[PDB]
Amino acid sequence: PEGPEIRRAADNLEAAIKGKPLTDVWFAFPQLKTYQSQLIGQHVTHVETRGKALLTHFSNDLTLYSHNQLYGVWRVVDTGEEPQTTRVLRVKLQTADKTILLYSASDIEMLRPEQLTTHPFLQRVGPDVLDPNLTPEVVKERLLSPRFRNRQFAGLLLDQAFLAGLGNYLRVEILWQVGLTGNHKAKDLNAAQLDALAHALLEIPRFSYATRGQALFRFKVFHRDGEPCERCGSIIEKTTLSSRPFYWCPGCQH
DNA sequence: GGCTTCATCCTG
DNA sequence: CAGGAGAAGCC
Ligand SMILES: [Zn+2]
Repeated sequence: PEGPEIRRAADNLEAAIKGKPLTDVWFAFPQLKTYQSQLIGQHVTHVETRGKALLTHFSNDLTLYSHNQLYGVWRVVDTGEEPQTTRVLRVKLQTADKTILLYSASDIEMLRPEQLTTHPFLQRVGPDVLDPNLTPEVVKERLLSPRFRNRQFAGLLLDQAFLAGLGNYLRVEILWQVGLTGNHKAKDLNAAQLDALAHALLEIPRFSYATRGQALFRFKVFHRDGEPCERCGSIIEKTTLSSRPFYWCPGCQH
């Protein structure tokens, strides 16, 4: 679950409980139990995302921070229901008709307003690819900036200090769209390629966010090793890059 | 900045 | 059951 999936999840959390008084609040972690009585009768005002960090803002200026890493998942249920699962329940936010449940996540903390800028992840993350105010022109400037122009794309496109919300499938899909492998730096691209990359860094995550739940998003190379590339027909390969799986086409990525 | 450790779930 | 599937820890 990368930035598009976490924003889709947050949209669902809002549809379920934004604005509604909380009738029960439960946390598994001992250090969070103190907030349960404090939040009953308060409500979620908005569910903000910054990449894969999810920020559940409450009406008393507290914010729950949660990050699913590789395994956390939210579920929306009718109040009082809890489908059998063997996942460990970590958070429950309950209203009169809907409840939201966070399973399995281990990075969960309660933030004061000041911490929204000083928390170690929140302080480090870059601009979010799903932020509609972020433009291809600003992304181009960021690629060519002294800070990032000498960074290899293999790790750059996983680094949330560069652009928040990119993960491994988006890395693989964006590099294939622009015909590049991971072993390039922005300083070495021509202007056409830099512009293509800046656009793809925003447009592919936005297209996944808009249509993966639903022209619709599809993987061109992720998990398609052994299949022919739909652009050039070469057989897609699986290898490792940056200590993560990597999918690419040897016929049209260079 | 790139490699190894944490963390939970699911597979082969 | 050991190893695969996002970032926080050690230089
Ligand atoms: Zn190809």
